[PDB]
Amino acid sequence: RVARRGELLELAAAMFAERGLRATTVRDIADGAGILSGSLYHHFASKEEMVDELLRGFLDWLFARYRDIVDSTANPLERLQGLFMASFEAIEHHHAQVVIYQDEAQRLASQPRFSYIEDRNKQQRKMWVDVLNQGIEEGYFRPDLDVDLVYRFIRDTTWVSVRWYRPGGPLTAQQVGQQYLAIVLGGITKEGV
Amino acid sequence: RVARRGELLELAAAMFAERGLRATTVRDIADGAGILSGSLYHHFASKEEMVDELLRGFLDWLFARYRDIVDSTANPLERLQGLFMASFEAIEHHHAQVVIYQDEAQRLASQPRFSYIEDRNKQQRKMWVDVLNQGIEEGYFRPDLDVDLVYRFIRDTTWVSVRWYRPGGPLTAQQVGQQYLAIVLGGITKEGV
Repeated sequence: RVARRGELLELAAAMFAERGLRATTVRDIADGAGILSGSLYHHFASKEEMVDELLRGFLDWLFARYRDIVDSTANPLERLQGLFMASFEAIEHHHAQVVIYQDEAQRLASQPRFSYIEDRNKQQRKMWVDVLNQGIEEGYFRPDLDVDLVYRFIRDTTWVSVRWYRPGGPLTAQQVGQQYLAIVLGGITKEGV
Repeated sequence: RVARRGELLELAAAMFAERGLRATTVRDIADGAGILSGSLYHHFASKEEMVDELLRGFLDWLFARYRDIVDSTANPLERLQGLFMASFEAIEHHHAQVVIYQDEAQRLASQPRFSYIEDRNKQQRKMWVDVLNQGIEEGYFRPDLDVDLVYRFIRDTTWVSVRWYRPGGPLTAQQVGQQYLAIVLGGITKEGV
């Protein structure tokens, strides 16, 4: 789930995601785990340190996926398809971490503890802009796309569904991602329209 | 700008949008306008009442636009194009209200004062689902689209750009919306790909 310490991190993540980081105290977490605060402090020095481990594990997992996808695909279309679907994998299997990132990363990024957030932000943009540029150059994508805008569109659409997606529901995040991807690639209009 | 009272509402909206509703006091607003709190209370009974007037004026303006668009377009493709662009008109010219809605509407909606929020939420969904259904039936849109999912995609993409769009920048919201719309309609892949 989180991309004894691991069990505690899982519980803390769920609580952070549901209630918000700042609204969650160490006492809250310790009580949730049915343990004393002193015992929780045998695993983590602070709630800030907990979020740090959560976001690091999440981003390390995600950018490892990106790497594997980039390495294993044969052209920019295959690559973009794989990279696009990775966010929905994250939504399905690392939901708490995704929600925590969405809700807290921008605020946290100004603290030295979380300097890696902007590092990864830069790395992800370069990744997307590179695949878009290569896809336009080789003729997989429309030639007059505004690459920065399409990057924005993709960044928006790969993660925006976490705001409404329900984990226990009928549609899986994968199915949502496949349909979202279909629109990104081919739009909603019929050929000839 | 806001879709003497009007000037004060403008100032309050900007402050609400920038700092958040709950973080903004009446004293803050009155000080911003260079007036006593008692004088501000000659226009509004509470900050809750201010937000109510802001969100009502905004939704009334927006759904009037929707109405005009529905009435003046000849087919579901034209209709969807017009309706889609209306959010970017809102982002450009009613930015504070859009941000306030995005950041506060879900929380406020449970209060009786704001019961119209869910009413409009239902009305907007029905609008989108109706144009999508009619477009599929008449052959403007792909036949096997999951209408509820495409509604979600459109709702997500029509408003998500307000999270990063900069009002003073080079691209206008209209240009962002036109490119977003182009992808929604025809995707990023070249014909044949």
